[PDB]
Amino acid sequence: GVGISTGTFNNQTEFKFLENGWVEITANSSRLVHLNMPESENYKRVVVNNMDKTAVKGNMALDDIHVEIVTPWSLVDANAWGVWFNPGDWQLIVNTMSELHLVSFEQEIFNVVLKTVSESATQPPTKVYNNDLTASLMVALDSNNTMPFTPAAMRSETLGFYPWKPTIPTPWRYYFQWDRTLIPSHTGTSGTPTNVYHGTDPDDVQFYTIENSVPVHLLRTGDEFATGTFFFDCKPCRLTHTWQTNRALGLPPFLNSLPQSEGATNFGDIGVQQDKRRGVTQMGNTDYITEATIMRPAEVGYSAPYYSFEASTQGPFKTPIAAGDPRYAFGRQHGQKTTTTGETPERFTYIAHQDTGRYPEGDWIQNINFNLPVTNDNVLLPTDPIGGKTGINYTNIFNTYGPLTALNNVPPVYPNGQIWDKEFDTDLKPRLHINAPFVCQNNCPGQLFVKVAPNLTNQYDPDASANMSRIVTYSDFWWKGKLVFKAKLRASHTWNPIQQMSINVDNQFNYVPNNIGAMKIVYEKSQLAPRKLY
Amino acid sequence: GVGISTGTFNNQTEFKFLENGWVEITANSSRLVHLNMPESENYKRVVVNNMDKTAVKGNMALDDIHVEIVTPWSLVDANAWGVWFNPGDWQLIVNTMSELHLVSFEQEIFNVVLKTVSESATQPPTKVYNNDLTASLMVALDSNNTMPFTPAAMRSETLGFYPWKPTIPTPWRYYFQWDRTLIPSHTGTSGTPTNVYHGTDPDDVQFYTIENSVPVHLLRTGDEFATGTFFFDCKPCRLTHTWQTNRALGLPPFLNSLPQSEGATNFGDIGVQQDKRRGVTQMGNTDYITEATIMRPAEVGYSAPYYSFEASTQGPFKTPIAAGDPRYAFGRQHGQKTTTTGETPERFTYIAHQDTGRYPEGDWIQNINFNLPVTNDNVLLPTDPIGGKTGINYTNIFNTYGPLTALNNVPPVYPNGQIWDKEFDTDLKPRLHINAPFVCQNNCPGQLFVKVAPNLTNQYDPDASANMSRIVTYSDFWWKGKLVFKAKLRASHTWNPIQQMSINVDNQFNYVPNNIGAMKIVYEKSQLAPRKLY
Amino acid sequence: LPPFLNSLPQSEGATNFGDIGVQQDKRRGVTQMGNTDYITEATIMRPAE
Amino acid sequence: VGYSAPYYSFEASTQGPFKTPIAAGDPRYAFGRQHG
Amino acid sequence: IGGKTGINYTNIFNTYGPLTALNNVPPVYPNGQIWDKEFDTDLKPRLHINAPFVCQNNCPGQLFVKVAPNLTNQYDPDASANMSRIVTYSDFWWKGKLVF
Amino acid sequence: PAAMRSETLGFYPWKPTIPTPWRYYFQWDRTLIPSHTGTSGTPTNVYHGTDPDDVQFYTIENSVPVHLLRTGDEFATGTFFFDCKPCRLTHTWQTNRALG
Amino acid sequence: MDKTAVKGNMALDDIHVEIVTPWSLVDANAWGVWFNPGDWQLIVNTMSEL
Repeated sequence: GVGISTGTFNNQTEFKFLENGWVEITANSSRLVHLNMPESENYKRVVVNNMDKTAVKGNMALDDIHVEIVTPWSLVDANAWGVWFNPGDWQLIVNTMSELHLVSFEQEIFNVVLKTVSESATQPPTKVYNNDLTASLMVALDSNNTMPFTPAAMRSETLGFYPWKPTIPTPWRYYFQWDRTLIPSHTGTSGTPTNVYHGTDPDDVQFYTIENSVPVHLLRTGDEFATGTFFFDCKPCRLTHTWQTNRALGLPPFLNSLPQSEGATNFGDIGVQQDKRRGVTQMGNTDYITEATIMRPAEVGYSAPYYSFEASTQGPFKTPIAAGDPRYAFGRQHGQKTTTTGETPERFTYIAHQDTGRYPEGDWIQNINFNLPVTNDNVLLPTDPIGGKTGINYTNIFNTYGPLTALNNVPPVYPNGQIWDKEFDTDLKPRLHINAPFVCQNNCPGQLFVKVAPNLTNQYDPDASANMSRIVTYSDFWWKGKLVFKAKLRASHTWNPIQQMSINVDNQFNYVPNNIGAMKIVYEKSQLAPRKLY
Repeated sequence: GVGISTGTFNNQTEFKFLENGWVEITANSSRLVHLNMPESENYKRVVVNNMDKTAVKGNMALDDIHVEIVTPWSLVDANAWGVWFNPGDWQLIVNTMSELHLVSFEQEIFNVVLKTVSESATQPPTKVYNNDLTASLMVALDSNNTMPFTPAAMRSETLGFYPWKPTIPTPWRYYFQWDRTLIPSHTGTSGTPTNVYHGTDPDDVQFYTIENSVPVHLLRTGDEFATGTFFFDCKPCRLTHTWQTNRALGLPPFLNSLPQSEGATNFGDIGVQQDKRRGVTQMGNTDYITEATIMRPAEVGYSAPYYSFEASTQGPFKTPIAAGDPRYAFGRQHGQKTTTTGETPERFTYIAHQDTGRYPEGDWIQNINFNLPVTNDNVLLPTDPIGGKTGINYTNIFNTYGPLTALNNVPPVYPNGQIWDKEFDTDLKPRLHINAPFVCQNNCPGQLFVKVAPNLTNQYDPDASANMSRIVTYSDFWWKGKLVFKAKLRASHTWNPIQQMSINVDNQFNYVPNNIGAMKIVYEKSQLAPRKLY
Repeated sequence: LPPFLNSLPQSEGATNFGDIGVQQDKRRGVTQMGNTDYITEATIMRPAE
Repeated sequence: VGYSAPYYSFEASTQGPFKTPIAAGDPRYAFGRQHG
Repeated sequence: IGGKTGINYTNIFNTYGPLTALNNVPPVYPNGQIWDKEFDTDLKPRLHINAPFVCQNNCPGQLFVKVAPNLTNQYDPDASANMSRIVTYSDFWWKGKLVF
Repeated sequence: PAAMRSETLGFYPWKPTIPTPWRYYFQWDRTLIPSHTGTSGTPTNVYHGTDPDDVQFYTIENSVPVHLLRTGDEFATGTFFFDCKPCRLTHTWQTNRALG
Repeated sequence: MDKTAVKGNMALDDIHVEIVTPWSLVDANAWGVWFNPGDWQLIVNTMSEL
């Protein structure tokens, strides 16, 4: 079946309007993947140590020591908005829909090709490329999710973001258990602190192998491989933002005095002594009913320790937060001006709100007796130092998460954000994930692994440390996916128009190529349109 | 039926999504109309003369002389976008739809009320208002369009634009035939030019009366009046704009030389001698194939005489144009800051494009022999004077309308634009109307006329020039309409996002009221989204 | 729709004209002359020609 | 039968000048080798 | 006109109107175009100067060809470089049928 | 249409031909003011740039399904039926001076 | 511009912008692609409308 294609190229996205403001978005995405022979046909357990870095009292956060099992397989990840939608599409989705539902997903590998490089060592010397018509491309689709979940979006290693630009899969590797101790220290810290990699705990050792836990298919040119259709089990993602804070929840105080002429200084006036007002308060002490005192239903948002690093058996790690900022570093293949030189990533900090965010500088604590103006001794301000440290206040320690905490889930981040994420297999689970807006609880699509089957030479001896020598082979194959969403059309509820993504005299050139054909994909806001929270 | 309401107030707009990217927009609009007794119960033929103004050699365009028949009836006009949609709605329609179809229209008059004012001439003196429970409000709906078509949008005299602000109908009046001569003159013109109103031509006299050609209903409080549903016969209005001009129609010339490094000065190069190129030209003379010479299918847009005033039996009038600018003057009730003082209208010049527009300064004409660089004697430029006038060039006279003229229809102008317009009853008709995007050819909704029936006093004598004296009466009544459109949802066809109406840190306050409750409705662009013309 | 006359005649007479009663540049209505604020019977916008 | 139009008239719009097209009676065809 | 020695009213002149009769473009063998797509404007040209046949609503779709990228063993998406590919080219037969 | 730049398929059955590189216009602003040999001072001639509102970057990959044909493969279009008026192969000669 | 910069060389204006695609177009829209001289004679000589 050499002279016959086994698939079709399709990179169109279709919006099929169903019944009652609900539409069905079908994002088709296909690409040409380039894959090289494994640098090593073996599984390696590799340790990464960098104490020297962390050895510098004050450089703890720069800790990279970990252990990973390097597999001879590559992973074809497409989990990132940039892989399915282009700027124009994102505008549409983001501007006219009000919520998105992730529905199904399927992939296929067609028109497989395997070539061979001959080093025609003549003069220059030359180099030749030929077709190995009988060579095979190994494919494995871990449907039962046996293998560790390794989303490539976290290291900006997904498939390209341009339909017309060949891409490639990423070398697959996963974490291996290890013990490590690193004790905090600042510039002044005396003597060498404790910084040591202890090793591996036998009881947590898990050496995974694809061969052993997943059936492998060998695809020759004539062959093709197709995944079935997976249907997710995720909650709907919203494309609306709330803005209210406890200070804007409920019936505003009745103004007994209203302005009588336009004017920035023409304010209205409640017109009632702060301690002779009616209403509800949760302060059994005072008779003071103020906008900061009046009782609200619950609390929109919470406060958490900032730049807090906790430690467990593998080392320190930043205490994650649900507030509002992700920082995305990437490049060339996923945005970053294509013609850009050097090897410095491009990046952005997607800022998302005032929906649950906090201004620490505005926080403060007072003595139960109240008694204002409050005395310095009865107030702990975000200015008074903790532990004697000049740069540490109670807020860095503070946590106001509790039974009344209201909160929203992560918004979509085009085009660098991950789309769906697998849930933790713990008995109690995170009320949300910080990395993706969609989390398949029970079932998530299985990972797809590719690998160029070993093209041996006439000389091969299993019983020899040597290192099998094989014909230089590589494979190019097309990949095609289909991600289906279900979305609801938004409606206008206010008299005033609203936030909409548009092209300006300023963005204009972030959506077109240049005289050299350089390109780039700029990030974009996703939940632009207020929604009444209460 | 005095103590019982006869209608419901509804000012909601509903979008009902049907099948296949088509939605049904139902704009409901109801309002409280205030109506006063006729200043005169009679029909008057009134002449308006202002020669003194036009008598000033050079002030011809300021000619207002006309004759009109003043009727004792008021007209309830709702034909203007501002009456049916608010800013938020217009954004939705304009941003997500790709074409609009005017479908049906119906009105109703309910909860009629008639009051009487008593001048309690005590001290101040006082004033009293009472209910005339047996008084009637006269209503007439000219279904057969017997009466002259007088759209109130042309003089900014529609119903209000705010649901919560009582409005009023406009005194109805229509043109009466008259003869008038006014001869052009400029400041220097010598002797008094000819400026005279000749009178009326018996053969064109048409004195229209509602009583005589329309059935009138008398509505007392308990009564209510409802129009049936009219279905228009109009072409679809587009919500997309084209941008191509003959210079951008077709296969661009093949560049034999392309840039090799980014750079504003790194241009591509056709790479072929202008007279040794292949292609098609409509210039049988030259061998010059240039972007301004190469042959295009037809012509996008045309050129017409500018600030041309033509004259017919009623006087001078500006020669109308289909190009791209309307100027809208209005106020208080239809936009203009509500609290604004004085009596100076608010206004704007809706600029709409580069779709068919022309830059006269760029036009020029040359001798058939061609022969360039062209000699002054073989070129008439938009600079060389015509008729000796320093400020007149051939372009002011010029007209390039013909068999190849491509062209689009008027876009919607929110909120001051008229919605539909009646077609001329001439054997040959305008390929379009400059005042509205929708033109019912055969059938247009009939005009609705209101009038407070005469509340006579005990003293009334028909046979006396006097002037019937009647009890001071006035009526308030609610009006409610329903305009239905059918629209298609737009799709993304380019890789780049597109123009979208949005709220900025700049418009923000054009969509909210002030501390005094002042309000205003700012105009907005309607066909924002390119469409491939060819 | 003819312009609304704010002043109407009060006695028969060939010279008893009505009067729009509004400054030519402070009137409301539609014009196709993006320059001026002059809305005159020769300036006001008409459907077609 | 027929009409008269401005000759060697170039009009201008947002992309530049362009010859005012005509319906009269002449097209000029430049080509080569592969098409004659 | 305008003082120009080489400009007369005719160069300005236009006598197109309600009584203008006129015919469409004739076929030009063998260099003329056959059919042309109509402008998507609300008002359209009474004719096209480039072809005698104009499909109003529907015109045949354009056919685009392109040699798929024949990569070499060395290819790196994340590099400004400029993908290097094996020099490839294609020959193929085309066959059409136009019916009048 | 490639006929406007004489870039169609060959005209001889027995002579291999080739397709043309596809390219299309992109919106741009440009001013050029008329002038004749005598015109004084440098006239206005400038390319202003691109208007964001008329930007349309088209991609085949993104808006058309692509087929990959290997030797053994073949591709066929269906039959399109035009909607055009008849073209005449007759000429009229009368002018107002010969009517009636 | 240099070309058009020559007062009197306006018609020789070529400035434009184009998007160069990596695709080629197979155009057959031209009489010469479908009929040869002999055929054109026949059509043109004996038919009255096409």
